[PDB]
Amino acid sequence: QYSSNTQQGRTSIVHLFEWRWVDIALECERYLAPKGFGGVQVSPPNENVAIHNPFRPWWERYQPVSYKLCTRSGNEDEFRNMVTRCNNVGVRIYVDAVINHMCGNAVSAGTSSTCGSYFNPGSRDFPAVPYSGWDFNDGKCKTGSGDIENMNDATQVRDCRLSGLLDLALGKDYVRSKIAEYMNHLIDIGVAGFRIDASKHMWPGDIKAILDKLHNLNSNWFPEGSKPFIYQEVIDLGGEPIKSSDYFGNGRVTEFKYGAKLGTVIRKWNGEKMSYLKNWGEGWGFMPSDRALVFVDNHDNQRGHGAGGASILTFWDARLYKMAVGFMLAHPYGFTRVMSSYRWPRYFENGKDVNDWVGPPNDNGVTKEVTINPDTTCGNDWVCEHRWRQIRNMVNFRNVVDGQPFTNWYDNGSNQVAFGRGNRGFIVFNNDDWTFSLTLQTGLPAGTYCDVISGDKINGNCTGIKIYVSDDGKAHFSISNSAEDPFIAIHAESKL
Ligand SMILES: [Ca+2]
Ligand SMILES: [Cl-]
Repeated sequence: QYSSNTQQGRTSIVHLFEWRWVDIALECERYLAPKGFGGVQVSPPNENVAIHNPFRPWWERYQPVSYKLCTRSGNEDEFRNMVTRCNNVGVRIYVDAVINHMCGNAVSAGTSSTCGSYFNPGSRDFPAVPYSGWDFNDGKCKTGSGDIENMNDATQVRDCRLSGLLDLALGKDYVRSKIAEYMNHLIDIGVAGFRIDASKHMWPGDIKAILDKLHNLNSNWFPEGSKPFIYQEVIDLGGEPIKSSDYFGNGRVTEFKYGAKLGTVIRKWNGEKMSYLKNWGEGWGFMPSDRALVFVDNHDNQRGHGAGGASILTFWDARLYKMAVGFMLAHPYGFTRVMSSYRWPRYFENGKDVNDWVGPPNDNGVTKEVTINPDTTCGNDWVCEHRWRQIRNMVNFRNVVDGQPFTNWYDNGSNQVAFGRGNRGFIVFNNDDWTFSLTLQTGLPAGTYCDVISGDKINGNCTGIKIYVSDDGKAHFSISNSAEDPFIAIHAESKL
């Protein structure tokens, strides 16, 4: 469950948040494959409640109605078409598995659902599965409300309703079997793994019992005996009874400490600075590198949901965001996930975004296609961070330097730092309020290299900055503190 099942030479996943299946399919062929992306995390592909107050929020997709593959992203044929076309160009699909719960206990009964399936939350009736009152934790939960009230009590965190979400009885073989049925449907279609939603709210042993029922990966695209990549959403910032390590038996775990700390560092908050990043990883109290799923932001915290945090960097803070993403993709710690977002009309009232609910760009509820502008950015309010040159090129940097040791570290004791990845890549950051001008040991073979942050290599030359590495491995770097992108990155494939 620990292996990503990506192609050799591809090393990141991109979250194409709320994208339609037909658009992801095209994106795999036209962009993700030729740019060396490892795979795509998709939004939950199972049928959910259609919530009209507020108007079709992104979070409706975290309220299941059935396991029919029928959502605003598309239907089953569209989903299957996407997985096939992506696998055929060597780009994997990872499904956001919403398996802790069905929908909110106060949602009205009826057919207000993405495939029109009937459901009755009040009577715990989900006939499209089917689930009944017998399949929920109502009798197991010990709280007065029936909801989670106290996260210091690990039992209620697992057995009670997360914010009123009907809590599936995952201790029951029947429930485990219906969930495995859904996950096996997806595996056989050709998915490579799963982001396990709300993993903290499930017993590690119940997750184990479900994973025991899972097939090996589709044997047309994957070597015999391949296991689904599992990464579990567990928010563990310390000081709680439940720990990320409790989930290591099932797969990788999201390291939410990563983005929280990196955001603080890059913002230069809390007395933190880039020179402190020399021992980034377990040295900062993080989980083992071989278990961490890392990211700067995710779909929750980029809008103040989840554990939120003021320090989180997002596309809204584009300059600092590119630096944080660049550092993450250059550094060997963890398995990397790049966020890809949509714009929404952010509006702050008494500290919070009152539009943090807004779903994807839509025409009266119908998700808008991703249009591609002539400059390769996206239209229709899709942000497409993964298409930003500075991020896309760092995704390839990580591929090129895969397996190479963290080496040749430099810092000025403040916010001017640099490091190499063996003899394959070198990166330089200036986050101080003065110019960084210095000759540094790069560890690289002598030659002329395109800076992949300011430009591209296009057979024979560079469209941005050129760096000249002398016979002894040294090169001069000049970065103004006023630079739009105050970092430079070079690697073996950017050499002329
Ligand atoms: Ca639960
Ligand atoms: Cl996540």
